[PDB]
Amino acid sequence: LEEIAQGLEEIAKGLKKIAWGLKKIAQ
Amino acid sequence: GGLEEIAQGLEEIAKGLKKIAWGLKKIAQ
Amino acid sequence: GGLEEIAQGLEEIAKGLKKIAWGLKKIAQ
Amino acid sequence: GLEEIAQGLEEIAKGLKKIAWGLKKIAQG
Amino acid sequence: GLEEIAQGLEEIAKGLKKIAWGLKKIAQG
Amino acid sequence: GLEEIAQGLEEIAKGLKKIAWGLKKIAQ
Amino acid sequence: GLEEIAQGLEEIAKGLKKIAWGLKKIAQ
Amino acid sequence: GLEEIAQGLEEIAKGLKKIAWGLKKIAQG
Repeated sequence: LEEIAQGLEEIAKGLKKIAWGLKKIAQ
Repeated sequence: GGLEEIAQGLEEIAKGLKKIAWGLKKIAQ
Repeated sequence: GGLEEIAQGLEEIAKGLKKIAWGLKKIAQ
Repeated sequence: GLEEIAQGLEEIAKGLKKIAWGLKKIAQG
Repeated sequence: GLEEIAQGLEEIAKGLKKIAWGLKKIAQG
Repeated sequence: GLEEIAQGLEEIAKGLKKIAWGLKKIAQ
Repeated sequence: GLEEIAQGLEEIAKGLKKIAWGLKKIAQ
Repeated sequence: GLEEIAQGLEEIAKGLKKIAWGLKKIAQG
């Protein structure tokens, strides 16, 4: 369960990076 | 560098999925 | 060109993987 | 939980279709 | 070759949508 | 809805073949 | 780079296939 | 079924990494 929580956190951080990357692409 | 950041984000998601896979594998005893 | 489409689609995929991940967590619990 | 997974799979499908469009454009220049 | 890959992704997308519909049906149970 | 899941798994396998052949084309 | 992206998407599809099959085996 | 889900997640992780490398290549020209 602890390792699942960490993985869900890493996924959120990655989605944020992708969001910022798409904004940079469109600007 | 927007493409580089999307790449890095995909790697971070990959790492996270692997950790979830490890957790589910433990649930399987 | 098509690079914008690919980047956009990869974000959708990533978002769908997040939902799948949380859905599995809810089932494991 | 199972419904969330399904919604995630549907979002992955949309993302794949967007990627398909990007490749199709690249294929045509 | 890009057109084939695009078509393949589109085909996987439809299969994922069909799988998704199936999970929602089981969820309703 | 087990029949729809089986059909989707088959659609994925079919799509997975088209990607393999497209990769081969690009490889050549 | 396009080749690598295609290969990765092929791998994702294969993994989603395994996930779907597992969920199916769980419901049954 | 839980093990197969974990294996599928791991395979997805591997595919995500390949996509990132392809994005890094395109970003470098």
